[PDB]
Amino acid sequence: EQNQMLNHVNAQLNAINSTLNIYLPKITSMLNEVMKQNHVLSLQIEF
Amino acid sequence: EQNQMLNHVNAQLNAINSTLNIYLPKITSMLNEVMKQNHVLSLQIEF
Repeated sequence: EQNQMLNHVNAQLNAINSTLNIYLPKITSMLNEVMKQNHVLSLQIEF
Repeated sequence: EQNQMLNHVNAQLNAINSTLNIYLPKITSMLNEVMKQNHVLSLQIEF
């Protein structure tokens, strides 16, 4: 019982944790693009 | 077998979880900067 439950812990956590690794660089890039776009809006307002 | 698989679980999860700890303060700082920049845009529109 203990080893198979631990294998279940391994597979569930590794799969969710790899999913988190995939998601976070998307968030960082999107925020950088938002800040750049806000900078473009500032330049348009100065125009 | 069980101990080495548990060591693999420890190393994979600790490495991913430290990576998440590195990523999240960047997201919080970037959001604070975006809100500050939106405030700057509001002041420019009031001008």
